[PDB]
Amino acid sequence: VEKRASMLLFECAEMRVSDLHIKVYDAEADIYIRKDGDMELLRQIESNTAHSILASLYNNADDSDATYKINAYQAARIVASKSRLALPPVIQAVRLQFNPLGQGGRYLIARFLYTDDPTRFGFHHSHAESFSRMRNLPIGINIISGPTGSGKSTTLKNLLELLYIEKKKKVNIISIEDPPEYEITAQLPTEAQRGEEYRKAITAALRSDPDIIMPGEARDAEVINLLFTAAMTGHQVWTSLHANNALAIFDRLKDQGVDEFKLTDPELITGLVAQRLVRKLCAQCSITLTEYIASGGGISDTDRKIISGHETSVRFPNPRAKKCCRDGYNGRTILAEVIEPDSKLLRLVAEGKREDAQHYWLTSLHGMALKEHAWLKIISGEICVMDAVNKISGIDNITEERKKYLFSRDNEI
Amino acid sequence: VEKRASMLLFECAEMRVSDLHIKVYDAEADIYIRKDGDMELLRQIESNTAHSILASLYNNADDSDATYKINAYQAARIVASKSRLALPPVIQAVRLQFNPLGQGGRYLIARFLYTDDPTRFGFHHSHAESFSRMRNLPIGINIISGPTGSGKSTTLKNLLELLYIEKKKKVNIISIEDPPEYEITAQLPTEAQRGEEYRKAITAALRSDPDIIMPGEARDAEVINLLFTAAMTGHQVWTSLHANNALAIFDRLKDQGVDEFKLTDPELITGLVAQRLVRKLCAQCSITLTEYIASGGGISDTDRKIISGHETSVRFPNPRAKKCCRDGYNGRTILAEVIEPDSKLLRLVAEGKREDAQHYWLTSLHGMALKEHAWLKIISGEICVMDAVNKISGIDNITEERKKYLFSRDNEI
Ligand SMILES: Nc1ncnc2c1ncn2[C@@H]1O[C@H](COP(=O)(O)OP(=O)(O)NP(=O)(O)O)[C@@H](O)[C@H]1O
Ligand SMILES: Nc1ncnc2c1ncn2[C@@H]1O[C@H](COP(=O)(O)OP(=O)(O)NP(=O)(O)O)[C@@H](O)[C@H]1O
Ligand SMILES: [Zn+2]
Ligand SMILES: [Zn+2]
Repeated sequence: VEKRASMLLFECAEMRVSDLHIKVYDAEADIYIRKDGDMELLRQIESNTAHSILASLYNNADDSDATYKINAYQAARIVASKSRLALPPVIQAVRLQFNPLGQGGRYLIARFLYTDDPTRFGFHHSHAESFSRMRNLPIGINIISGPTGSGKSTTLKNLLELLYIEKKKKVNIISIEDPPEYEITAQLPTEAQRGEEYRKAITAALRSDPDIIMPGEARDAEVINLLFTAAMTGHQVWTSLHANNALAIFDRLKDQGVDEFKLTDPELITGLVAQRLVRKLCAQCSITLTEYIASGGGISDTDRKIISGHETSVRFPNPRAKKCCRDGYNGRTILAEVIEPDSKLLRLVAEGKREDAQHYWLTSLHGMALKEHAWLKIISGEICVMDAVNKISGIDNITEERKKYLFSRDNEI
Repeated sequence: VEKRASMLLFECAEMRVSDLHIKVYDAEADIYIRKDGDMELLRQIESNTAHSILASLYNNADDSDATYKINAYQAARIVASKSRLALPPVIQAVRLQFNPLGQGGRYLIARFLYTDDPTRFGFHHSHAESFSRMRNLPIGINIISGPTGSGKSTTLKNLLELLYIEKKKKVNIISIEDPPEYEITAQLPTEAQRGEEYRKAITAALRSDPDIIMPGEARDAEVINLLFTAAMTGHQVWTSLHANNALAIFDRLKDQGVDEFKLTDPELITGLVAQRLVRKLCAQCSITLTEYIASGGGISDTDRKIISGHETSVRFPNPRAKKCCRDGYNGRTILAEVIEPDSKLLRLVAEGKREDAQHYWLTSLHGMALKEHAWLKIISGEICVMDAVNKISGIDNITEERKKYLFSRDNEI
């Protein structure tokens, strides 16, 4: 019945979830919700009710092909102002994909787009100092890189407010984003139609004086090729894409076809930022290493190298679900690294060395790696080592001399 | 009502503005005018009158598609001799772009093209000496580079008069420019139709004996490819494009597809000029550092390195809006750099080094960087440091030894 689906959607929206998974195995249907950063088994409904609510949810979507096509793959969107299922106000539009599984089974995936202090949410103080120098440059291009759940839009919206405040209304702030994101400056709104509308918006934005162009989700090769022209025309661009390690971004640019000469300019590129999101331990509900191993403590051999020398400073999630917080995790913090481009650093990458350029950036430019930033928060006890290893790789490969140098700078400040 | 729009346009034209912005937020509409180089909040009109005047202005344009299309993006032009809104005589034609914003909101942008002592408006004396040698060469190609509001057309018109006077009518001066610009020698006048007309004009100009061809706004790859042939045929070309730093121009040429061998000739290229426009402080209404910090003086830490050693010579804008001038700013001066091409300098760029070619130009050729020219005027107190930092980047990165050498040459002359 459609009312059961409406109630499930309403109770799922208010739970602050990321993604919704519904799996059908022809005997029971499992519900999964990505609470914080991981999915959890919510409930197991029966098959007939699951099929009924799936059909009701698909038929109430504004995009339909007048058939369900169980054997085929389906995709649809549900938008605001056209919904008969009493859509909650905390969501504007969602996308839902139906995938067949096994014999007469379904796999519904929903992305659940939501609506929504000055700076340094989880960034290091060096990152904040670098951002201050980055915001003062009148021209250039900056890249924000990370996975799908890396919180790029939140960082862009936070930087936009700082740019708006600091410039004292001496520049024009125009931003283009088809899905609205709470309150934000000027904001501008099939797959082919959406791509054509995005192309028209990005080719009409340059007609006006852009100053700061503020695009989003540079997905097409021609779009980013046009964007790079405006980057060197004398504008400033703040865009985000999907990448990792803060150095494979140039590989993505070369895959898109931006040529070698455009990326050799140190003046054009102004900074690279790579960020990940990891669960943050509760400060009130925390236990030490001895208290953790006293009650079913299991720690791998490779992890003991990370916590070596700082056993007391580390913290672990608190079990038994006390009155404070929910499960020992409050929010989700950011582990980020920022690279300031240089002539020699860009020349090394342009030669395709992929080795000793990272060493040059880490030593000469006094940069900090993502693994180093993760280890620094591990020492401080802000996050758990178990989630840090599962989210960030190569943490155990940091040398002791590097660890001492990282700890000395944090201790002296 | 159309009369309110006509009155607003008339009072905006006489105010000597650059661009016009109208933003609609469905409750009030904000008006912004780019006085000098920055926009300022003019007024907040109500929504219904704003929509009425926008509709009246769009319907009076000579280009229309018989619909407003609020949800879509629109662009139009208003030309002379066809206008029912009593167009002021100080403008020939304007272009106006309509952009949707939010829900039922508009974003009007207007470029406001205007109509309009021998030399050295704001250039250095070395720039004037280099221009004298540049004007005596019978063949070659020169490039003027800068952002949209860099005043390239004014510099080209100023150089054209010097070329006309100095040659004593021994050469033929032909210039091609579709929008007329006050009085100027011979002047020659959808987007596809305009491009085809420009192509026809540039392919018919070479039919006559060009001597000095004087083009404008080299925007197409085929147009500049044809222009480079006439450059090496034995003519002289004075064109302008959008670039920065006086060295990324070659990157723009390679993006347009001019090949490596055409740019390796030292005889072909005759000079590169990169200019920016910055607000100039009033000489009568000026205050020192102590007087500025005595009344709400806020200076960043990085700025104190620039003003180090020359605190008394620097000047700041004078508040309280005295009887003289308007707001302490009179006009807008030019910060420019000129690079004379050389065989080794062009060979270094042709190898794609992007490093030590700037050092070779700065040391061996005795050139002056844009940041160096900005710092020289900062020391003299002609312009404010706050605008110089916001318009020119990397000023604080100049070494002390370079500063001493720059100051010695200015002091000895
Ligand atoms: N301090 C924080 N930093 C980053 N993200 C946070 C923070 N706090 C909460 N979030 C999450 O940021 C999310 C906002 O959406 P966001 O992750 O920025 O979109 P996105 O990264 O572009 N994902 P996608 O569009 O699929 O690539 C919210 O769901 C929050 O759970
Ligand atoms: N000494 C000066 N030097 C340069 N420009 C000046 C000077 N004085 C005034 N101006 C401005 O020069 C402008 C003339 O238009 P101009 O800036 O040359 O067109 P443009 O640079 O080609 N812009 P665009 O066509 O959009 O690329 C006037 O608006 C003046 O405000
Ligand atoms: Zn707690
Ligand atoms: Zn004055």
